[PDB]
Amino acid sequence: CPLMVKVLDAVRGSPAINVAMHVFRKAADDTWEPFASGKTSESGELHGLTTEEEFVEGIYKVEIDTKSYWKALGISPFHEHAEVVFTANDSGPRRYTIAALLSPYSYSTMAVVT
Amino acid sequence: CPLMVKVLDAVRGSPAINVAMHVFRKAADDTWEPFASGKTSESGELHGLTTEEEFVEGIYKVEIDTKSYWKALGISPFHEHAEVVFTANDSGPRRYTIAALLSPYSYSTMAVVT
Amino acid sequence: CPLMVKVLDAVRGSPAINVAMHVFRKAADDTWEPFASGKTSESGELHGLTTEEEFVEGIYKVEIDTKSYWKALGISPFHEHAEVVFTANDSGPRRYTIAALLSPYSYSTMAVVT
Amino acid sequence: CPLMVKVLDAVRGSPAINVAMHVFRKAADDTWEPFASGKTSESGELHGLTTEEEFVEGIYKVEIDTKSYWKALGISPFHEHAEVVFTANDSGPRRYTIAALLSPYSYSTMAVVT
Repeated sequence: CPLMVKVLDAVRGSPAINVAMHVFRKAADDTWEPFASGKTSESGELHGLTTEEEFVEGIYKVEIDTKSYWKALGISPFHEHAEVVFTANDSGPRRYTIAALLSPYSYSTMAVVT
Repeated sequence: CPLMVKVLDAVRGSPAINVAMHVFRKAADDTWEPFASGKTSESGELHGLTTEEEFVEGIYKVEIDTKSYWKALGISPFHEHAEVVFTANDSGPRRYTIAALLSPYSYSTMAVVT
Repeated sequence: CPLMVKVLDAVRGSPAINVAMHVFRKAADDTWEPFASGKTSESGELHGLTTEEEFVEGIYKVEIDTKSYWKALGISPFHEHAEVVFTANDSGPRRYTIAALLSPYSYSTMAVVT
Repeated sequence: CPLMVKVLDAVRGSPAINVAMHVFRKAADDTWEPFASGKTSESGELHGLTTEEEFVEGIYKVEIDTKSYWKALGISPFHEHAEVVFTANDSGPRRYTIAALLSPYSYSTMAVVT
């Protein structure tokens, strides 16, 4: 699994469940093309977005819909979404774990590359 | 000054100086329109981006060029840039401070609204 | 002002006001000695803790009472308090800003040394 | 496994390997008693610190020796260590994951409680 996302809720001390995820890849024309999407599981994780074969060199954007997550909890948050944009596999295939820690007015994102 | 930005370097324990920034407004069209830009000062800050008359309700994107900043220091960073996307509402508070804390493989961003 | 503290609330997007703080110095003995204390201001800040003459090289601990702060808001927090332990060296820079970003189940702390 | 620690390096985008960990429990006399210790694995994790039976109600402190970690990489960091102090199991047994994200002048800590 070359691309995995983990999302945590810092208000509740728990995984962030059912958070929607959309991944885009920058295309030849320099526009964002849809690449994969999904929802986090009860452990706050999303896997199975892609395969090594399809996950070629390129610039990827992971958009996490944090706004809907907080609104469903009764909270009106600051950000519309959290975005993570990065170049992948430009020196050969790698495995990427993207983690996000959410609070209503702040978020942190971390990448582990192996 | 309704919108201020502050950027800190968690590797050297200092303000992040000379970091380029671009601010966009979501165009009725849903296209991003250039709105303001600048480079952070010796104190890691950028203000005077807009005025209260021009800063109307809407969706705004703040794009911080973190990749050029790490490259200047000789460090290979993970992210292409850091983006902060938010709604400005006249309803709530009037002053927005966007802060960003940078590491090569992680960033944290926080909003103070007062 | 060689030592300043700043505390922010990531849940409400505001300074953390009236938060108690205690500063300790490691005693030749390795016992913590009271050194200074105060409550954060309406801007989430605490300064005037010490003077340059009294702030000599040593190991210092800053203890922030985050549990009382969340309890005041009606939120059950995870941590008993947040602690920041560091060496002050005259060698390097002279001014220390300790910042803390609080959530009920997470905190982040950063030092700017200038 | 009721108590697990995960440590990540935000400079290198990797688990933090071989980081020393000490856990203490506050004793009747209100002093810190040694409870368990260990080093993180190649995945940046530490498990097997304790059992449900031994992990009774109480106030625990997890001390992570971040200073030795950064010094071994050639970096002189700000903090002496990272400390996480919390009450555990006061409403029945729970499972605790303590995560820490490290940079030389900043760290973040998060708890997931299940």
